[PDB]
Amino acid sequence: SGFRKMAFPSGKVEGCMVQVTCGTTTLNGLWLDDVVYCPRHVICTSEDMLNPNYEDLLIRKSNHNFLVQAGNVQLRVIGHSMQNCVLKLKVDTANPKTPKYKFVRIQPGQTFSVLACYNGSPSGVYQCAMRPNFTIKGSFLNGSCGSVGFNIDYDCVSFCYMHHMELPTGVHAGTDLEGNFYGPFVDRQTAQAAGTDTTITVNVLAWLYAAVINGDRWFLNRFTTTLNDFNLVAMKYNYEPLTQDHVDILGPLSAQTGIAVLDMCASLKELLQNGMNGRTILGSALLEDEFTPFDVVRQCSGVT
Amino acid sequence: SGFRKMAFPSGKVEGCMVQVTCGTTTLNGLWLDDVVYCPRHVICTSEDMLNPNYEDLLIRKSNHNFLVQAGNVQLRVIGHSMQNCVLKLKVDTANPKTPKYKFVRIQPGQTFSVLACYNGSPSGVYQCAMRPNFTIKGSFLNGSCGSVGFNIDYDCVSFCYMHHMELPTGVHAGTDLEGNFYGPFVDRQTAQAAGTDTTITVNVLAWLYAAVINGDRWFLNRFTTTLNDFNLVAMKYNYEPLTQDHVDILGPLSAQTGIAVLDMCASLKELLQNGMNGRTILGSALLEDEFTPFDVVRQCSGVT
Ligand SMILES: *CC(=O)N[C@@H](C)c1cc(F)cc(Cl)c1
Ligand SMILES: *CC(=O)N[C@@H](C)c1cc(F)cc(Cl)c1
Repeated sequence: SGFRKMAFPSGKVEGCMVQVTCGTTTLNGLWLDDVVYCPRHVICTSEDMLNPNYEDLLIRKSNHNFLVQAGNVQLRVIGHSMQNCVLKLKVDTANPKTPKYKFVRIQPGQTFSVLACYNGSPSGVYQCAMRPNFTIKGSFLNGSCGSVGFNIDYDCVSFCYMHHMELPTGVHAGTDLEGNFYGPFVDRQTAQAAGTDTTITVNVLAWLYAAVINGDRWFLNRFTTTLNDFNLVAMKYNYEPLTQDHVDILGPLSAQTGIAVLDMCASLKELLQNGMNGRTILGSALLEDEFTPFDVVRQCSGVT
Repeated sequence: SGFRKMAFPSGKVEGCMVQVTCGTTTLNGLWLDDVVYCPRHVICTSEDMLNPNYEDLLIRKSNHNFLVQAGNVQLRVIGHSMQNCVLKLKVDTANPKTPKYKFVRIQPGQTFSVLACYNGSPSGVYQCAMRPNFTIKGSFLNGSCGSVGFNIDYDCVSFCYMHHMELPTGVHAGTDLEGNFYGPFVDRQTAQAAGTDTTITVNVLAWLYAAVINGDRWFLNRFTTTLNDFNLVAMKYNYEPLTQDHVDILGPLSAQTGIAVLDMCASLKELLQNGMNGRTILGSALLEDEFTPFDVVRQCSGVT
């Protein structure tokens, strides 16, 4: 037992990290098969970032201007193209460590692991969720651009995020591996503000089920509620509305614990209205929302 | 910017995980060079665990009774020995993926990453601290025995923990890689209780410095204190006493932020006495103590 914010083992992704340099700008790239993916702003100077015309800046770049280094060895770039906000650099060598992979575009509320990298070298791994305002709260310093987010289904890595930028409020924005930003963000040094960062209700419920499985049961109340009644309280507290799709996904946790989904909603409603009163749940003094129902099942069952 | 509970990239350790089976008992082993390390209770039945005599149970075991599987291939065991609470199985093949490594015995308050494994296969990675009562609060299910804790200094893995057991209160106990338990725990199914789980004061201070670096400054107060005065409050709140050695280690964070260590102690004293008043620091409603001063420096500087 015990419940931790756990990331996927990062080895399969570490084997894909490379350094990409264009002129004086260096960031990370993801090398899968014979293609290196990286943020297109690798072609920009600090001045270019204020109002970049990427197609125009790219005209001044040839294959030899992109320096790709894997470990301490240079890869030969034989092609390059821009797809949305990412560049795809075709190299002459397939990555021998390419895992089985997919590119997926996730929904808000979904979680993933980030392998933060600098100069193509991994520094650490942590667990994130795509916030309902399409930002992530990561840990990214200058040069972390190009670090990726992913999930693993046994031996298949599903890449869902590539880091591009930090908003003036310190939250993060990036794209899927097709180069499309999550949310309305653009890769430009212009002030962009995030919308309301609401709480991912289905994830808090999943985490309350993890708490019961792990022996933290004090918050269990004697009430039940309905979706409509719960959602009136969710709205007041800036929680995401709960739908029958979320109730369906919590079914296995409801089955394992014998606690009906709506009863757990009623316990959450009381926690929102009464607060924690200085108590903790799974060592947290706030309601955690960065575990999906699948994450809780996975961690409580021991999937490898 | 942003500050996350970050684990070391786990690839170097994933390449060392194997499955060890003795009779009907299966757990994880760590394969480094031509030796596989695993908890000695791999030789026990459930009945043996109530009062095991390990030297006696080991007399009934030969090299061929230990089945070691790396991926889906069997390793040949050519020797075996018991060192404290671990078995060392000499195999005929050196692990080709053996990273540069050391075995270290950590002090309470020190943090490390755990690669939780089942059947020799990695399930996830998370960050722990050795608690002041020599337990860790991990996430370990049946079969996680043998999973290891480690730190990385660039390309050298320092293994500090091997998981052995869960106390009846759901906290975890294990050994260093020489088989010596942290704390007073024994590898027997007998009720063993943990001592006071005090808060690692030097780590909370480090995390308050991380909060200031990352823009969370509301808790900064207009006071200072002395070590003796602070420690009177630390004692009352079950925090570890702060020594000049801890002040010395916080020096670089004090230098980077311009906040004297004793002034940060005074801000922590006010947080202990006043509480958070419903506010958060780095997204937490409690004072986090599982980041050392070195972890904060590393994460805020981008070490790979
Ligand atoms: C990774 C990162 O933060 N890159 C910087 C240079 C940046 C700034 C900016 F205004 C927009 C983008 Cl996409 C990237
Ligand atoms: C990894 C684990 O929990 N192993 C179990 C079988 C166990 C039980 C016990 F009472 C003592 C030890 Cl060391 C291990």
